[PDB]
Amino acid sequence: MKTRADLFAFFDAHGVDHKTLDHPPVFRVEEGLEIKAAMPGGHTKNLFLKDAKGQLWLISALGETTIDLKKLHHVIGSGRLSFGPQEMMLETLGVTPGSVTAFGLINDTEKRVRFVLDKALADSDPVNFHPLKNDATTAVSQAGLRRFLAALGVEPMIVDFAAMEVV
Repeated sequence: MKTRADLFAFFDAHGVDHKTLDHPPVFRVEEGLEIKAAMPGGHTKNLFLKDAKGQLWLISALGETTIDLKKLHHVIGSGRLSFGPQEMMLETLGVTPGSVTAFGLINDTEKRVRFVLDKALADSDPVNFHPLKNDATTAVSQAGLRRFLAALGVEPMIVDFAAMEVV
């Protein structure tokens, strides 16, 4: 529901530094080399999940982190995890499949989505996410990411995915 301009206006009001590279959507490793070279820091995958108890989850991780979904419920204290329905992704994050992003939390006005943050991503600086669509990548400092989450009242559950521990 919120546009990219709404997101950047929210960033500016809350001190979230942002630098955006517009680019064609990336599917091949060949074109990925170019975005990673142009945008230092952590690059991400973002999974919209729904658990067997009905809770919606968003996991943001480094692209190279393996999320063992089938065993993650024992770590985060959820029901067994599945991918969340596309309609709820739109309703709660304002994005479509392929454009999932932690920045979609700006759309979760009723706080339906619990946020899980990869510890290796929490330690990265800067970090990179889609600005609500996969035809751009936006870099924010780690401090900016924390300002963004704090402004939304989102406290991340920080997960070491190698040790499968909340840290």
